[PDB]
Amino acid sequence: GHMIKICIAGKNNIAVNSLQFILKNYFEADQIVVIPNKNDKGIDSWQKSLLKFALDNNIKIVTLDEIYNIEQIIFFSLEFDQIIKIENFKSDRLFNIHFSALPKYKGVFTSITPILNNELESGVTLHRIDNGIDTGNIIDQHCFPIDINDTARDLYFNYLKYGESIFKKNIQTIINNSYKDLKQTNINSSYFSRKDINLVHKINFKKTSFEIHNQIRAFIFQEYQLPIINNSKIIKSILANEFIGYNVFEEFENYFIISGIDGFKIIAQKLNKL
Amino acid sequence: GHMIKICIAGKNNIAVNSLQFILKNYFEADQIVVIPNKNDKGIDSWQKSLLKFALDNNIKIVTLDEIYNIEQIIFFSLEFDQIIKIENFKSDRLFNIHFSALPKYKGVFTSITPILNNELESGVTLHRIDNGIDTGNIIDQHCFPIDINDTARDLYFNYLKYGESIFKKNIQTIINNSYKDLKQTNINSSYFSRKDINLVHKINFKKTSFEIHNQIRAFIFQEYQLPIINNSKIIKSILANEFIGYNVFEEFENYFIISGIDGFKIIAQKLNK
Ligand SMILES: Cc1cn([C@H]2C[C@H](O)[C@@H](COP(=O)(O)OP(=O)(O)O[C@H]3O[C@H](C)[C@H](O)[C@H](NC=O)[C@H]3O)O2)c(=O)[nH]c1=O
Ligand SMILES: Cc1cn([C@H]2C[C@H](O)[C@@H](COP(=O)(O)OP(=O)(O)O[C@H]3O[C@H](C)[C@H](O)[C@H](NC=O)[C@H]3O)O2)c(=O)[nH]c1=O
Ligand SMILES: Nc1nc(=O)c2c([nH]1)NC[C@@H](CNc1ccc(C(=O)N[C@@H](CCC(=O)O)C(=O)O)cc1)N2C=O
Ligand SMILES: Nc1nc(=O)c2c([nH]1)NC[C@@H](CNc1ccc(C(=O)N[C@@H](CCC(=O)O)C(=O)O)cc1)N2C=O
Ligand SMILES: [Cl-]
Repeated sequence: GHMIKICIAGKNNIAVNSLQFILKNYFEADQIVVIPNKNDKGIDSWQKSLLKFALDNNIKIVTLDEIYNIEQIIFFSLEFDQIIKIENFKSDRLFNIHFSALPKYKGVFTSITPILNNELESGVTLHRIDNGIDTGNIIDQHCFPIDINDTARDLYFNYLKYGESIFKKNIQTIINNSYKDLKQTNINSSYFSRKDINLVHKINFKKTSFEIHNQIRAFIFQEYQLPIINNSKIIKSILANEFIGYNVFEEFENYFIISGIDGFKIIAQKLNKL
Repeated sequence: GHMIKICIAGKNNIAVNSLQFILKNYFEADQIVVIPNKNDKGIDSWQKSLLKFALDNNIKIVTLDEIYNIEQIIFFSLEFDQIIKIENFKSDRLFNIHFSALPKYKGVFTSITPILNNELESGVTLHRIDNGIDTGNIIDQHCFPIDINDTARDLYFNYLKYGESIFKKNIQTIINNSYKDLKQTNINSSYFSRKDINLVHKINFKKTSFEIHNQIRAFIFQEYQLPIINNSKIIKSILANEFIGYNVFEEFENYFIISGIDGFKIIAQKLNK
């Protein structure tokens, strides 16, 4: 049966680089379809455009409706924006790479939520798609550090890097259908929705230096927003082990020096610094 | 030097039982003074009164002002309610047992905050008192599990048990001034104040079963409050690994059946009243 073997649905460098990899190594253009996200305008910007790549390489753009009845298609979500209902699909080869160490941080804004909840590590997880949000059985996972001064943007670029890597690592077993999976546990499972995160974050300074630093850097992702302290945008936060006294807060031309209830030095750099 | 060797400041069975231990094993009444918390009624309630125990055993009740100038006094806070300033004291022998696994969960409501933040363990920590809140150097720590269906009350009674034990384990080295300590790390340090916690918790059901369960059980401490769902108080939450479908919520006479976005079964048992 069908001409079409695989759909890449989603966006950004992970979708494009994964598509490029399958086109290189596994499938021809006329065996592939893509479903870009709704906001993809076909322009390479701070991320590559999946729509652009498809148009440039002669790969058909489709809707979900067009692929539901396609027997045995591999459906791969790589930052895809639409919740699927699995019973729509004839095929049960439905996979996602989620940007967290599941079962933690299901849902959205995963470059923000682990930092804001004081994690020292995150991960990428390849899993089956079921009808819930990031709830399906885990196939592989790679965990990696959130370095102490990483911003949400830095973490997102690590997700793209390690996510592309885990795709390449696992795709052969998906294609031959010999992969193994395990149910997610109930314990440690967590979830955040768009509503749970106010993107204009008001910092609670009656917190430890680690928590104040995490509140700042979790919102540093300049293409979307920067945290504002005393009507200044912040581009970087640096947390030191140096004790400087409790509850320090001082504004300078290029930065703030801050400490919380445990007195460790934070330098919050203003965007205006040359 | 001074007749007075030690001050026990605080409340509840950890303070009473630790005081009893030192009276039995180390110091006579005249060597000990006590500073109860402001709210000590001088009667036993669901915990024993430190004030009553001191009075019954001929131990003087004092204020901070009366102990500042006592050379070499051991000041030991066991659930004490007043922030001290270390430069007030001649002595540098100032100690506390904090009900968390420091550096995590500095501050208050520590039977609530670890559960609410999805922890699987907590601890008790013996540390030196410095001028910040639970920030001084760590002398000893004992960590222990938060079992999956434990409530804030169950957690508190574990703090009392393990806190009393860590007192007994370390007190001789404290009296002999032979203990070792280590500064707290900056990383992992967290802190909650009274304003951070609304004790009338409104549950967010757009969460995992583990999160909805933790929101419920974090506020189960019947001496103070129980969480309310549709005008029923909840006395126990039970989380299973049985999948029952996503986003279940059904009310029955004696319990609710609930699941969150990942579909695992919670039974939230109503208080029998
Ligand atoms: C939209 C937006 C994003 N960001 C940051 C944080 C967020 O983690 C990162 C990527 O944003 P995004 O592409 O909208 O993805 P999220 O991390 O919210 O991931 C969710 O949406 C994407 C499109 C997928 O549907 C993804 N699917 C699940 O596996 C879902 O978790 O940019 C902001 O800082 N501010 C913003 O306003
Ligand atoms: C007052 C109150 C308490 N509780 C619970 C949670 C709290 O962790 C537990 C014990 O309450 P608490 O005796 O006021 O102590 P906290 O855990 O707030 O500890 C703080 O206060 C005590 C008096 C000490 O100052 C303690 N000092 C530091 O080591 C501080 O952390 O009862 C309620 O559920 N509801 C309430 O209304
Ligand atoms: N069934 C299914 N499960 C998945 O885990 C999944 C898919 N489909 N499709 C691709 C991607 C979709 N990821 C998402 C995640 C969240 C929202 C979302 O709209 N969240 C809303 C709440 C939605 C709701 O409550 O119904 C929000 O405001 O956060 C959309 C797509 N994904 C990958 O595996
Ligand atoms: N200097 C000092 N450090 C301590 O760690 C300490 C003491 N004193 N004294 C005994 C106990 C006192 N613990 C506490 C903890 C918090 C509050 C309190 O009122 N917290 C307020 C915030 C106060 C503030 O911001 O200054 C709140 O609303 O949460 C009081 C006593 N304690 C044990 O080692
Ligand atoms: Cl110290």
